[PDB]
Amino acid sequence: KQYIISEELISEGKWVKLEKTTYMDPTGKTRTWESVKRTTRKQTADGVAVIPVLQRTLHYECIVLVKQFRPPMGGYCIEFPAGLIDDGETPEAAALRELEEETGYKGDIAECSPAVCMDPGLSNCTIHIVTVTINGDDAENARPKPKPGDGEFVEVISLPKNDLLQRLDALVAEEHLTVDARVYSYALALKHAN
Amino acid sequence: KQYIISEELISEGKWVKLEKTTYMDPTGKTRTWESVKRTTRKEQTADGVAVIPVLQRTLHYECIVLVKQFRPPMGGYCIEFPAGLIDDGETPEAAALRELEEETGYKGDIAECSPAVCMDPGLSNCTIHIVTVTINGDDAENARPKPKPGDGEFVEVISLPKNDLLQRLDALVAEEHLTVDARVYSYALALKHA
Ligand SMILES: Cc1nc(C(=O)N2CCCC2)c(C)s1
Ligand SMILES: Cc1nc(C(=O)N2CCCC2)c(C)s1
Ligand SMILES: [Cl-]
Ligand SMILES: [Mg+2]
Ligand SMILES: [Mg+2]
Ligand SMILES: [Mg+2]
Ligand SMILES: [Mg+2]
Repeated sequence: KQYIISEELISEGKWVKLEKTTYMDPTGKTRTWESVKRTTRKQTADGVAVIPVLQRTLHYECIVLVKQFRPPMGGYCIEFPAGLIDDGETPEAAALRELEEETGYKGDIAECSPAVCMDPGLSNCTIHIVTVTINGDDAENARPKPKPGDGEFVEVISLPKNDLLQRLDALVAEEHLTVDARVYSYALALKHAN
Repeated sequence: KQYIISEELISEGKWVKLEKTTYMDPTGKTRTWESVKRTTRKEQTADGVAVIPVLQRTLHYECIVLVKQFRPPMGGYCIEFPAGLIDDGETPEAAALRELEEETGYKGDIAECSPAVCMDPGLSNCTIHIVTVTINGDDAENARPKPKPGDGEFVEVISLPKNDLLQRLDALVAEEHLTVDARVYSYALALKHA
């Protein structure tokens, strides 16, 4: 019933643009929305986010997260490792590449979501969520070598999966950070399960 | 180590603005970013809420109540947690219970409320509280629940069993063009992984 009539460019930056979207509401009344898009997309999705499950025998299973200064937020954020998909890169390949660059871990693909939306009332941005396991007992993951590209400055934080939500809440209390909504949602469901 | 140096307005709409952000990198080098922000944030601890609504009924499996709506930024239908912006002076909890009733008809009971969490922190400063609400589906109030959508809100309610959430989302995505929200997907994935 609903659909886009037209899109007017408001402002285009290098990396982001702002549009005025004209759409038909279900009643046949025309309405407008203000919408954000990235200028970088081709591709399945703008990006990937990796859920990295670090598995070491005789240890609690951990979820590997990253902490970074985020200029839009004006502060530090705790997130899944993540980046944009290169032109002609598959989402699986982007996940393994970003996971290594940001954490130094080398992982295996467990599963890969369809394109999911980041903030659909605001932007068209989408990602694929990629669950990856990291055999933490392999030699290649003994001393994880992170390969940060230009301007990336990433701290790695591994938290136990079985208490993820209490651990995150504790970092927020102590360290003045913003947890990512996807990280939080995952953590919540771990507790809400069963 | 890192901090904001300046925020230069590039373009302001009615609802969203684009900024040129200048920040200090941890090597002591000045860099720039492009940042999205809403124009509607006041003294709220976040822009918005999203509601995790757990529908509970005797002799039923627990459902997660979701909503499907057309999203002009995406140009299509999206399946999401019930959500909306927090009104000036309104608490995140009150906003959650109000949005849940408006969008689904249900009258919930607060269970938990997250700290403010970031929606897409490499892009925007937008934040929400994730509010877990239980719905007593045996209460007569929640028997024949009628949405009270505000002007231009057009919302369908989709209740799915918690114990099969990911597969049930996959089956909806198999049957039409629709995008699942990344927070919904993260939550469904954790329900599987636990
Ligand atoms: C980025 C956008 N957000 C909204 C929105 O959700 N609004 C609901 C209350 C005021 C505006 C647009 C109408 S455009
Ligand atoms: C909204 C923005 N996103 C990025 C980003 O993550 N980029 C990674 C490759 C292209 C730029 C900015 C540098 S500004
Ligand atoms: Cl797993
Ligand atoms: Mg990244
Ligand atoms: Mg990276
Ligand atoms: Mg809403
Ligand atoms: Mg609403």
